[PDB]
Amino acid sequence: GMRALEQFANEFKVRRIKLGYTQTNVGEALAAVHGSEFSQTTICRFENLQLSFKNACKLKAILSKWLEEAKRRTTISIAAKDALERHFGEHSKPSSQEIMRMAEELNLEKEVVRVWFCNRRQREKRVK
Amino acid sequence: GMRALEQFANEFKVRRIKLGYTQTNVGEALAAVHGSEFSQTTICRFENLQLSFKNACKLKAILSKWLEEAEQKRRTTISIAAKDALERHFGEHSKPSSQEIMRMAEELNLEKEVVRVWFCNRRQREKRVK
DNA sequence: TCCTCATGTATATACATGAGGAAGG
DNA sequence: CTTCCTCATGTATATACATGAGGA
Repeated sequence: GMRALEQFANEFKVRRIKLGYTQTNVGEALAAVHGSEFSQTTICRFENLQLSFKNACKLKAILSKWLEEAKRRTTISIAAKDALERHFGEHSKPSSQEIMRMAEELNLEKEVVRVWFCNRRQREKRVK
Repeated sequence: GMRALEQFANEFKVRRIKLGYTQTNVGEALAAVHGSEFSQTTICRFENLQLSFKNACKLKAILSKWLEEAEQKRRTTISIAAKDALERHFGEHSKPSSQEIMRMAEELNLEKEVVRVWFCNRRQREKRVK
């Protein structure tokens, strides 16, 4: 069923990260239950649920076996991101206090917002 | 000038493929003669010129010399226009006959196999939960 | 001949990091 | 001493092209 699949893919990611694992580490560690390793891509597809229902469920089993047996990237939402980009056009170099205010309203950490802004600037300076 | 910059990145990608290297291999071969190994990401940024103008000139000096001493899968890049036609056709008829596929290939100058797989993958994504 | 399917390898994208400079006044 | 930049290039994760095995 979809609801237990969605709920699981959500929590698997939560657990995977808290536990220090990289999509590649996990795909490579599955040989302890599966007899073979899965690729980085595969684990991404499962977490993002970019597979067939049949496929995703099969994996949900393998991966669950592994789990009980067993910077950290911050994903910025498609609401925060295109709303940071809306703050950039206004001013592309907010000062110390404003980046803190933005982190506050977006409940993110001062440092991911800071680095996003620095990165957005590098983008402007690129050739193509 | 930049005109020469733009044309080289382009001809670097074509000569890479026709020789047998992948972006990953360029970074490795570029270690045997240059010392340090560049990631795949860097090689990709270069070809796509997703670098600062200065950076792009530095890399070009390195890559320029290597490519000519390099005279001793095979992914296909599908253009933005090719992709535009492809999905227009998809929406008209999702599963083309072998004649049709062969025609779109001749029309876009791609191998019949590339059009074939492009259709299959496109159908396969719509069978996904998300 | 060609599709479906699971899952891979080649690329492109989003988030990081380290060294080295600016200036508080 | 601190605190936020620029800049070349990094790693972790997302995407696009390809494979091979069986339907049948």
